Amino acid sequence: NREEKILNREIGFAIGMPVCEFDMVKDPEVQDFRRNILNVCKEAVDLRDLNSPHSRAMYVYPPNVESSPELPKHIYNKLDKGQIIVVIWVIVSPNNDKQKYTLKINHDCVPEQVIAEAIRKKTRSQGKYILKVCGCDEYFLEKYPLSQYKYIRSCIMLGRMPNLMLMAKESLYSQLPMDCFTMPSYSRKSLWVINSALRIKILCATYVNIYVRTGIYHGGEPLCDNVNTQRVPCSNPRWNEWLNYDIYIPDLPRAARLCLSICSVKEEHCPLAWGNINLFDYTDTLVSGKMALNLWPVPHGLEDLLNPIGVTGSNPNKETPCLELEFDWFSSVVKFPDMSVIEEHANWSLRENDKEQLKAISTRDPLSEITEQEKDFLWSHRHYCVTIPEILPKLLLSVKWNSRDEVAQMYCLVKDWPPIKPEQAMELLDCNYPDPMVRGFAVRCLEKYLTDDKLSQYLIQLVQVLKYEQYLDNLLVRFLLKKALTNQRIGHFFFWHLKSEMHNKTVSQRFGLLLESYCRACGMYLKHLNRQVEAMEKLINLTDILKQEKKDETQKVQMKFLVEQMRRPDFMDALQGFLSPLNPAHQLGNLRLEECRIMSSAKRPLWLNWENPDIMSELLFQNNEIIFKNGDDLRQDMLTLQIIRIMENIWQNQGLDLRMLPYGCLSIGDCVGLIEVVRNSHTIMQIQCKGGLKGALQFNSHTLHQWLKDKNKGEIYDAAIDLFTRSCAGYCVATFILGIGDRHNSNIMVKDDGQLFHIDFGHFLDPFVLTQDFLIVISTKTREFERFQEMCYKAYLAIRQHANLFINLFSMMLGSGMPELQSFDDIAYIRKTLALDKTEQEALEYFMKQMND
Ligand SMILES: */C=C\C(=O)N1CCC(COCC(=O)N2CCN(c3nc(-c4cnc(N)nc4C(F)F)nc(N4CCOC[C@@H]4C)n3)CC2)CC1
Repeated sequence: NREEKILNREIGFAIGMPVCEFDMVKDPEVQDFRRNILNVCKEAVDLRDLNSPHSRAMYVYPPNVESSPELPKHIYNKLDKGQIIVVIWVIVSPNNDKQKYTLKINHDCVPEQVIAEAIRKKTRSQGKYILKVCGCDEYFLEKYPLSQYKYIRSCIMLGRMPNLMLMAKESLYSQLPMDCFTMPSYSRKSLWVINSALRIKILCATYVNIYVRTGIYHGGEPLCDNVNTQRVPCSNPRWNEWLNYDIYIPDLPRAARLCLSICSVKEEHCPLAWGNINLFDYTDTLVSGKMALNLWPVPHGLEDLLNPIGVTGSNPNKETPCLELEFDWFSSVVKFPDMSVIEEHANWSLRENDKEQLKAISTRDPLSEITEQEKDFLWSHRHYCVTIPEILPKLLLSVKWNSRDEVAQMYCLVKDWPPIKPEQAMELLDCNYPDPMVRGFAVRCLEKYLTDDKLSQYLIQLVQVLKYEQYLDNLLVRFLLKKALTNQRIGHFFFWHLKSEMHNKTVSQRFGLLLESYCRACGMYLKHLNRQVEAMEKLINLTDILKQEKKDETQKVQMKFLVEQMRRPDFMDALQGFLSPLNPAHQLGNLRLEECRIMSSAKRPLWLNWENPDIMSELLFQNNEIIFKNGDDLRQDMLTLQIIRIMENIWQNQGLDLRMLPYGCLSIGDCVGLIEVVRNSHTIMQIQCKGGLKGALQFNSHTLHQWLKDKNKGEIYDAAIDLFTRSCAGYCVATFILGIGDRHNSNIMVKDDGQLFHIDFGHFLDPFVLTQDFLIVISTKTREFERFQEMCYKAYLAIRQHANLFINLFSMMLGSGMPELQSFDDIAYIRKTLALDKTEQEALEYFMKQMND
């Protein structure tokens, strides 16, 4: 059992905690999860080794492609009569002489056709090759049309010219390890005949330093009124009381939970410690007998005396308030009925104006409240609503989940409900819908209609909604794990989104078990991941030192210390030669210390610089730069940049070229993160200072246009201006809709070619002062500003048509501890700025008026 021991050491390093901690967990659900998830592991491995080397090579090097092969009109127009010019590179002699061959080929050609044409053009002086992107580990291994590869479409939009390298397939396959996933060593009754009322005994409490407030909930809604116990003095926290609720035992839905908290009185009621318990365990058994639940500290800004959206389970730290409980015990062990009994009990238990009304209801947004009249209206028309599937969320919200009969009937309706878009299926995965059948339906919709591109695009939200799962073992987690173990690009960010939260002890168990399974089945990539981990490790340590020991020293003294520590051999091995967690296709070779530096003030961010060891680094970027910041929460930045990329995608696929810049930003831990470095970019303040009339002068705004004209002389000029306008327009709309924090001359940046973008998104959801610089680069009363206002109006409209998607994305992110996103009241800001309750012309006038100010 030696290979097993080495693998366990490596998984422990990668996860942070040792694997033997899991073994000591005497929880049946934990060991059952650990064993049962290996089925998904094995499915994924078998799919990897399914087709000899190619299957593995595409697991490790998946195609980075757009979901649709179709080209937007403006993207196709940029082609030369529908064709693209491409440079294919070949390394010939052992001296690595690079020889280039330029081709003009149809944009929809397959990599095989490109290789054929390249060899034809080369010999004018079989299928044993593959195409690599020059300068990074990205391959074109699949028979997609060239233009559908994200890199190629990017080259077509940016006017750059694609530079690919031809590579013998055997050279790549020889670099693929013979992955051996080894099986771990830890693998080898009534049915609500109880026609009664649910009652629970609160026994006593320990580690208390008042009354107990309890309730029965289904997600966020309460199935009956809350029940306060007898106010007892905190000296003797002993109640031994029986609480009876207005709920019949068989009326409890599958996902019924008990939410309790301990409260104090001054008059002034204050929560002290909260807790939540699954009324049914993972085996469908209705809990009975005694139960000790260790409670959790209250989160900041808690409205009520109960935390029902909080995670379920006993606090791992057992030296906390421990509440003792007793659940009724009946004839035998009680279990939730089988779907067959459900169908039996369901089978046992219309005007055109009304149809148009149902359609209009379905059209509304998620946050739009539905009236009780509308709820009963949707319910009385629950069979017609199967013709308009998207209305399913709202319909679900109209169910009385405290009634066995209605729950069974909705179950039947779901067993045959038509599939809906993934965008709309995700909404059914947030905290509003805990019912396992609805969640299964949403996961099935994702599994059938979600390409890996879109899966990557929404991976952060999917990982988040994981936390809303009632049990370790569920369909959503199995789906994500299988996609992660069959596509390494997805598995990279899967692993990192999970690890970045391992510090959160409310999700440590779930995410730790998940990471254990993943790392066990992920293959050789584990080693690579481990390297990344260690690197971050070192960085954190270093930065920690800088923020305490050498906290109050001068820039040059801190710089001397950083160059000293950075030069320690244990440190240099750790931070040289590994993959960029921001993008694993990017190798990071040796550190260029002469180029690393501490970034102005802040939490003392590190600006690091690596050589790019790619054989042809020069044709992409010879130096990669990243900002490691050990100070502030980056989750707000991640969500903002994801939304910006989604908005740019909408505008492109709709026909308005507003080039945004959603640069990379990855949260890797508790307030530790990485940020991409956009080359050839400067803040507006840097522009005004470099252009400062001189030493002892003001810094007027009129100089930005001069700086751009100096950096873009000749025919370039107009181009640059255009770029600047469009990007600017885009970001304006973006920042107005999301309500981003205070902008200023150092929050905004421009590149040497005119592109403008924003950075550091502190707070969102709680008016863009177009400088004279912006308006004069665009030129007040000019055709340029007319086109500018038209762009902005069109972009506002375009983003208003997808309001549901952004509202759902935020709703799903609510689960995260993100401060700027604690309640639906913060999200409502988007419903406000996009004028959802108003009409289209009304919202257009609203935006025009907001933009006049
Ligand atoms: C005229 C003399 C004078 O007074 N000077 C002081 C002002 C100049 C420097 O002013 C600020 C500045 O240039 N930089 C600080 C900001 N920085 C930056 N930050 C970030 C970023 C994003 N998010 C978060 N959470 N933190 C941070 C970071 F500040 F730590 N990102 C970037 N990136 C974004 C991607 O593209 C590149 C860019 C570097 N940059 C830039 C430097 C000097 C003269």
